[PDB]
Amino acid sequence: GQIIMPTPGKIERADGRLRLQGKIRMYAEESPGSFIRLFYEKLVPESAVEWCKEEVNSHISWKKDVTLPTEGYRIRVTPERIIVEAADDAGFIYAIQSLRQWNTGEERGLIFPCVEITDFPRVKWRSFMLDSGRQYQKVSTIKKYIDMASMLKMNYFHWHLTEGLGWRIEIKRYPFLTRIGAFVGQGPEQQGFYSQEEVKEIIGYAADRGITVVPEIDMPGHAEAALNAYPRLGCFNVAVKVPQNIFCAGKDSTLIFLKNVLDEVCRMFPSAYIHLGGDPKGNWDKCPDCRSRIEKEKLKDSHDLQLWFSARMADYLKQKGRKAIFWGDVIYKDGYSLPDNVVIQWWNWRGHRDLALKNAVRHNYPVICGTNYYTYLNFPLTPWKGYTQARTFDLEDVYLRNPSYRPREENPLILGMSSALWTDDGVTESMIDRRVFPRILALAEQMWHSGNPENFDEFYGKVLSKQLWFEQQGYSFGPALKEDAGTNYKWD
Ligand SMILES: [Zn+2]
Repeated sequence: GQIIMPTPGKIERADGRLRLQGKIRMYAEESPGSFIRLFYEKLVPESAVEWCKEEVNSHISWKKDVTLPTEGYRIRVTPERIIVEAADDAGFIYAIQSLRQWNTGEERGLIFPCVEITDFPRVKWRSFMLDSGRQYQKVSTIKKYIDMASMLKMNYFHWHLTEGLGWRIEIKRYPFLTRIGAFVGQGPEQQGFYSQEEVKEIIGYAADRGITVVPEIDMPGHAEAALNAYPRLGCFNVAVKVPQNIFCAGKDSTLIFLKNVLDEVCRMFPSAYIHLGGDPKGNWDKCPDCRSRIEKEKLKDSHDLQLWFSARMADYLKQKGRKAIFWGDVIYKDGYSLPDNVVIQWWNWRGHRDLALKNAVRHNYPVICGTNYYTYLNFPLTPWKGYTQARTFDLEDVYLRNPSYRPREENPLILGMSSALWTDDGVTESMIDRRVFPRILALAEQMWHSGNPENFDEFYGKVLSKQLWFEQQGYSFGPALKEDAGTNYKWD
């Protein structure tokens, strides 16, 4: 119709349009099972689809083109038919997302202006993270943001499931982690967890729309809720206040406990990547078990202990065939060397600029670019509670000055970009969209669109032109420019 966001790599308009109303005949070269549920949900109900044996009689065909890049697709709309080609199922899903936006919506059914679109992602890692540790969001809300990620052609949903204020991932072997740990928070929407059944539902929902769900199980820090469940995981069988105390690396029982947890996490989450956090040595510096461990392993200090600990967990993931992601803090200082399945998520630009990026390259660790400036969508456009002027930014900042956007080819160690919505300071479900939109559109554009010229005025014009369509999909917009926010914008 008008435009597709994020911007496709190549769009060539042709004369005419194709109207599809009534029973729609379709042909697929291979079993369409993996992408077809999304098509039925977003474009044409299964009741209106007739599957054809002969392609020539179909209105839409779904064909493999092995010459396309991974996740790439081609769409040709002619006055007679649509031919959709992809190298893999991800490509078909992204083609479907483009068809959703290409439909004019002028009438009932579908109307597609004739076109050839050829499209593929700039970077291999394109993620959105939601903080479900500090706040609980209902399952339908988790689905909403997975659906958003797919809509914007991302491929990973990073699910931050454990925090001092909430352990929300059910572990059958240790029932107290959720039965106690998911109810330690006392504020609005801070109670609840995701059962293994709900996780199975979420994984299936995500798979239907090309999203891999990357769980984050934080260790050794952010353990307060877990320690409420199992105080013996700490240095001593002692009680622990939950802040509106970390896992003891010195106890083999703690490592064994955490390995048992990862056993279940790996059964539930087929993701090749598991995030272990790794970002407070108060308890360690005095623990007989942590100081003993430093001795036995020939470590330097408390920090080196955290590296050793991170190394043991990553090695465990390695023998399970998974990669381990850690926040970049881990490698600010050299020390005990991390195994070759480690990935680094670079985040603290404001405090440390590109330190983590630089140390990750020195050590040959792949990197995800997720810097707070300007991928942390929890930073409002104007000050709010714990966010002062220093932790605010707008659509111009993210589009024009994002340290995480690096369009120059570069080291293949750089995997891509992340975006995040942390729920610090009581961000309830009703408060999420006004932070996420429209700035996530600039992040999605940087992740997907080729590094071709597109100035802010053109990009912002597209945002405004597509806004009501995005709202009709259920996504409310917050202010785009600092000026839009005025003097007393309501962030709560
Ligand atoms: Zn300890």
